[PDB]
This record gives sequence, structure tokens and C-alpha cells, in this order.
Amino acid sequence: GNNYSYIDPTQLPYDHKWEFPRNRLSFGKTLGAGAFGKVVEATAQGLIAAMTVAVKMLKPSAHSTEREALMSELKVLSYLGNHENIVNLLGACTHGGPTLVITEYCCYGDLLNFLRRKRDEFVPYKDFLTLEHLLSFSYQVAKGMAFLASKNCIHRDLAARNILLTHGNITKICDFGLARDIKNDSNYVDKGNARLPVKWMAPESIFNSVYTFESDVWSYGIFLWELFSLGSSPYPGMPVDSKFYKMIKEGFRMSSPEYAPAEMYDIMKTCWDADPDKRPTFKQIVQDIEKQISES
Ligand SMILES: CC1(COc2ccc3c(c2)ncn3-c2ccc3cccc(N4CCC(N)CC4)c3n2)COC1
Repeated sequence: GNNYSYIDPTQLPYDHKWEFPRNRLSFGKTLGAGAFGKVVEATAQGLIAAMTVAVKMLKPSAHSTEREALMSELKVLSYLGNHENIVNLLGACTHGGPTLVITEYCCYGDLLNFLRRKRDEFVPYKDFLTLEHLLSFSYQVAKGMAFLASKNCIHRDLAARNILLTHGNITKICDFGLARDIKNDSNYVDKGNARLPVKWMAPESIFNSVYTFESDVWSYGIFLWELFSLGSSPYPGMPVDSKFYKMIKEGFRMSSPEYAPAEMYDIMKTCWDADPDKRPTFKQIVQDIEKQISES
């Protein structure tokens, strides 16, 4: 009985099959900077000639616990494996300097800014943005999240800003700094003291700091609202304050975006069930969207 346990991927050794020499890595422009650190475009010569990649790194002032967390994220990505709809791990630099995590590069950037740029040219039916594209995006994000859940992982920051768009209109979930394997407890209780994405969070995460497969599903529902509203900020007209929390707890939910199909707003509503047990799984969401695509 006690001779069997769940292998914790963050306790496994770093596998040097990922190691890439930093003297073949040339940094280009900065792609983003924030609590996650710094992300740059780069060329990784000979990782496969020259492929364009993204490289995540910490600020030079970073704490030892920040540095350990980047190593832990590397181990999580190493254990997770490859999927079409995530920003995949390609390599790392783990000695001779600060840790660098090398991942796929997505030339169109984040989906939120993409949507906000294409808002004015959007037309529901027929390059330009159409209802068909938005359904495809909903499907691909659900497939990436189903994959994470099939590996017993939660992302904890699902939002349009953390979805990237690459060639062929393929969407990829990015930023795994907060992702966790929850095989042992079937939840995660956040002990951190960082700023949190309150308007994307399930009420049980706000109130009790508990994260689960089902709280990722809540966030997916908020993502759907962002998507079909073409990049509107969620809960318009509502600051994050005592009024906001009271309303969410009492059962307030956002109305449908104008261009959301009724069956997609139906998914949103089940993602936001107050009872986590009544929310759908990503597996169920994928099957639902599949059938909507086929019926279109
Ligand atoms: C639009 C252009 C392209 O932009 C980009 C941006 C990030 C790009 C990118 C192309 N390929 C990849 N990544 C990544 C990769 C890992 C990341 C790990 C953590 C955080 C990230 N980001 C993106 C979203 C987040 N909300 C803010 C920081 C990350 N990004 C073409 O010139 C910019």
C-alpha cells in the first residue's frame, strides 16, 4: 500500500537531453515582461539551421525561490510532453548562467491583442475574422486544456492574454509558471502572496485559495466571454471591490456577448456554476464544441 506513490514531476532530476549551449542562442527583441519574468525572441542555431524561438528568463535581481520555481516549471513542462495546442518546451540553458527556458515562438502573439486589432474588420460570415475562426479557437484551447487535465495538471492563469496564435491559425496555451500537478491532492491551495487575476478566478479560488481542474474550467468560461466579445475586458463597469465579490457569490454572471452562439453561451454558463461538481470537464467541452463545428 504505502510502497506505491504518485511520482512528483518537480522532484525528478532535470533531464539534460533538453540542454542547449547558450553560445548558440542569440537574443532579439523583448516579447513581454511582468511577474513571470522576461520573454524574448531568439535564434537557437542548430537546435533542430536557425529556428526562431522564445526564451523565458528571470530578472537579474530574482530571489532564490523565484529561480527554483523556474526550474520547477521546466520539470513540469518536461513531464507534460508535447501537444499541438500548448507552447511547447524546446530546450533549456541550466548552467554557465541563469536558467533560460526555450519554447516555441508564435508569430501573431497573444490572442487578446489579436482580437482587439481585428475587432473592426470582424464579420460573422464570409483573410478576416469570422465566427468560424472563433469557434476554432474555442475548440483548440479546450483541446490544449483537456491535454493538461489528462496529465493531472492545472494552469491557474487561463485567459485570452495567455493564448498565443501561430501559423495556420493554431492557438497555443502559454505561461506555465503557475501550472501544478495535482495528482496527490486533487486540488492545490495557493500559499503565495502574488497579485492574482481576480476576474478570471473561480469563487472558491478567491475565497478559499483552492485550485482544481474545475477552477481552470471556470477560467475557460471567462476566456470564452473574452473571445466572443472580440477582446472586451470581463465584467465591464465593475471594479474589483467588495461589491464585485458579493455579486459573484450571490450568483451574478455576465450576459452573453452579442456574437456568441447560444450553445457557446450555454457552455459559459455551465463553466460558471457555483458548484464545481456541476461544471463540465474539458473532455466534455471538447465533445460539445466538436459537434457544433460539425453542425456548422
Ligand atoms: C506579436 C509578436 C509575437 O509576440 C509574442 C509574444 C510572446 C510569445 C511569442 C510571441 N511566442 C512565444 N511567446 C511566449 C512564450 C513563452 C511565454 C512565457 C510566459 C509569458 C509569455 N508572454 C505572452 C503572453 C503573456 N500574457 C505575456 C507574456 C510567453 N510568451 C510578433 O512580434 C511580437
